[PDB]
Amino acid sequence: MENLNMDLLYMAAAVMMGLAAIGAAIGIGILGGKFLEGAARQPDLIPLLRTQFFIVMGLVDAIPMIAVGLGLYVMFAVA
Repeated sequence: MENLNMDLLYMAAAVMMGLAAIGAAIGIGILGGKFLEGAARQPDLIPLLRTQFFIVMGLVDAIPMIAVGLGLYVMFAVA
């Protein structure tokens, strides 16, 4: 318990922030990387809206999952 605790909690913010902050990061890279390939054809007025919606949709997905992992992690630092 007292030992597997730090394991679960720590792994919680590592798996949460790792998979989140990076889940979104990589996504923005995948989805964003291919998004432009299609938006390139159309003006940078309409697709720029959706293009941003995604790039941000990801850049925002970390801040929460990360702040949360940071909190749970802070606990690991001090129960």
